[PDB]
Amino acid sequence: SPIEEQATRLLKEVPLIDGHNDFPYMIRGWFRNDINGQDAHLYDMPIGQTDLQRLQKGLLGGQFWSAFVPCPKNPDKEVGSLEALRQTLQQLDVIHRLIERHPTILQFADSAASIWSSFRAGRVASLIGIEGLHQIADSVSALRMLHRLGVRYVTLTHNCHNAFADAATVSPELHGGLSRKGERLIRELNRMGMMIDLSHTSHEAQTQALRLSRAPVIYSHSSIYSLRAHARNVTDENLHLLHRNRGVVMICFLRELLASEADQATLAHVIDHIIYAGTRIGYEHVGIGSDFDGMLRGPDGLHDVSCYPALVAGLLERGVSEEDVKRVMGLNVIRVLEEVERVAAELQGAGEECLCDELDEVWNEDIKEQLTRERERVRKL
Amino acid sequence: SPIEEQATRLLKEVPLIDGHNDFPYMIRGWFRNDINGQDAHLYDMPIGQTDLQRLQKGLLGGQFWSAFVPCPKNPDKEVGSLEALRQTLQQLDVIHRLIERHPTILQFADSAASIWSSFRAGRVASLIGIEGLHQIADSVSALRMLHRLGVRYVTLTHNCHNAFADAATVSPELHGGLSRKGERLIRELNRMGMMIDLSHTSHEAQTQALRLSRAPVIYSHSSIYSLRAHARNVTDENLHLLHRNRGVVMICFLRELLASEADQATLAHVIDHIIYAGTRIGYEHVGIGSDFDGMLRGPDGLHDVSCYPALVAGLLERGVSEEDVKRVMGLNVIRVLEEVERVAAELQGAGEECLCDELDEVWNEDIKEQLTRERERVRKL
Ligand SMILES: [Cl-]
Ligand SMILES: [Cl-]
Ligand code: NI
Ligand code: NI
Ligand code: NI
Ligand code: NI
Repeated sequence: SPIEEQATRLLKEVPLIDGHNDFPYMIRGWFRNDINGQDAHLYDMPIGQTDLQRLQKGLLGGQFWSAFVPCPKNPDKEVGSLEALRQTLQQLDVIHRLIERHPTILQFADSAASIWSSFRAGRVASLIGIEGLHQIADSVSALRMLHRLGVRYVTLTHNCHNAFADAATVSPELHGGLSRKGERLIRELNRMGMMIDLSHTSHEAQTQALRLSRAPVIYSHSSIYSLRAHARNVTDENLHLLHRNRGVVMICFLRELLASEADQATLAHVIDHIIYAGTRIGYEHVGIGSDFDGMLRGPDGLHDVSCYPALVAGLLERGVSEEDVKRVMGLNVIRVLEEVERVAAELQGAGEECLCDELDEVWNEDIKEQLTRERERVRKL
Repeated sequence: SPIEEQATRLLKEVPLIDGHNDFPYMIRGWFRNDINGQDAHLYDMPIGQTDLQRLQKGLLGGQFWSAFVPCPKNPDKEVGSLEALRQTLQQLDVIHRLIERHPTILQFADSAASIWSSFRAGRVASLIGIEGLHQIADSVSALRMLHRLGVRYVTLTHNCHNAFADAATVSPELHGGLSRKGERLIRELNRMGMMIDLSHTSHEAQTQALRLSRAPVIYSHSSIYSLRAHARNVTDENLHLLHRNRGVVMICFLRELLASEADQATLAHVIDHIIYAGTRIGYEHVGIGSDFDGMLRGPDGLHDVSCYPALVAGLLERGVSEEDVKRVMGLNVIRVLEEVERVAAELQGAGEECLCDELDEVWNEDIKEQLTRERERVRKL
């Protein structure tokens, strides 16, 4: 077919960068983060929608691998929050070990330049994101260390309210959008060069974040509200604010978010959602955010990671121009990460002050007086 | 003086690399990790033995900055252990922010090559270590992420027993040296390229670690037992095993470890301890591990970080040859870090399997059967 060869050519010209895949949590469920002597299984998995053979087959250019851990359910809230931080480092560790053990397929990337150099070499550009601010355990210091470990976006919530923002699927509302801490964290996320992700957050939390953010944000895996009304989808109001923010909505393959009856969902619905957003706010603000391995079953035509060439061919079939299809594939999400890094370099270059944690006093006034007296003795030598 | 100009020349030829300084914990005590608009104080501190002006004055070539947090004292042991992990990321964060905010003085280094390139530029080579395995919260995954954040040595204990090894100052003994987990961790530390530190560990834990380790280890801040008997000092038995291991004992300035009466301690005692070790196991296995800012007061002649030229001049005065003085200053600790990296590259290059954590089952057998059934449906398409 001439349309299939056009899709294959496009997939080789520019990287298709997917916004969210929970394959690291499947490794946690199945192998319990023990991948020693499991290459045969990692290439041909007995479960799920992702493995290293099907990842090659679908011609995927890049991937934001999710380092998700569940919302804490412990009665002791201190332990649950701290347990989420330890589990986050376990998931970041298995993502790094997965990339390092398969250097012919996967290559780590943390920037626009590293995505391209990975794509030139024929590798899947492997980026990292965390799915919820419950993962940092109220520590902005920890968040900066997660950035240093290679995390490049942060979903503000999952399916639970935290100290910073409101989740979409939980009622009643706690903060009514962002908290006062959340507003300060937006500045710190812009300063450090962390990409803001607004999937799983409430409509009011999106509206506030889009007006307050100085860098462009993403929806790593969310769909359109007008076509299918759901708390997880993006309203026409927030789509307009995403345009002004210069962000990208990466369309989700979740069957619940594409249609009212889940088993009726298809590839055509995903294309309808991409075209809706591309028509109304332009094709430079739409992306692909599968959420593969965050679901049991996918839509008809997008059952696993090998099906990306069908999506690219489907968009070209509807009359979306090559330049616009390339934008939806990856050029848009590259631009946002590029602009997030430029905004961070500007704010750091202008010596903007970082956000410090609420740290307890460790020394009493007796200890401080001994130390000051001791310093003045050294001055008198 | 001709001996002072000889010391100054040596300090410019090769970097004096100190094994342990707790200036990051002083920033935690004094500023509470909030150094915004505190440059004047960071250059001229009202407390302690370290600041950025005196650091320049002493002509220090490199420094292993301690990311120490105290042993957990909570009745709930789970919270205390997890709290230590969060505090570790806070201390690593303030060390990184300290280095980045003063790029003319400090430059981050994580290898032998990065130490030299930092020293060519006229910067203090800023490395990182953690003072105790209580800091990782029983997570080997976390430890690998600490390595990725720039930690290059790990003290096995502080003043508390942990799941891996016995501390020196605590009785009764728990494991009697290393635990069965501790023995496995030695292999993993050698594999990842993490330098083992045996300061604060019991005599039996040292003996076992020195025989079991495949890479050379250090004592980041410990002194000689024969000259002054203390649980924290190194015995003649362990000094001999350090020679076979090819490690380095970095001599401590703690007044308790140099003499029986603390106020009698001096620079001459530190030189006696260096010469003792250098005479018996050779000068290629001795270093300098001040422990500045881990004490209120230092010895007479080594009151703060500006006093390193007096130590170099003092060694030359006793008749230690220039080549041997250069070894004690930094060449030895560079070699160990170089050999730790070569051993790691060999073991990783020979595909040695990494140590995985005891992770809980998250999915029940019902969830796994749904996933396998779902996979076979996709296979039949
Ligand atoms: Cl699932
Ligand atoms: Cl103190
Ligand atoms: Ni997810
Ligand atoms: Ni999700
Ligand atoms: Ni210390
Ligand atoms: Ni110490």
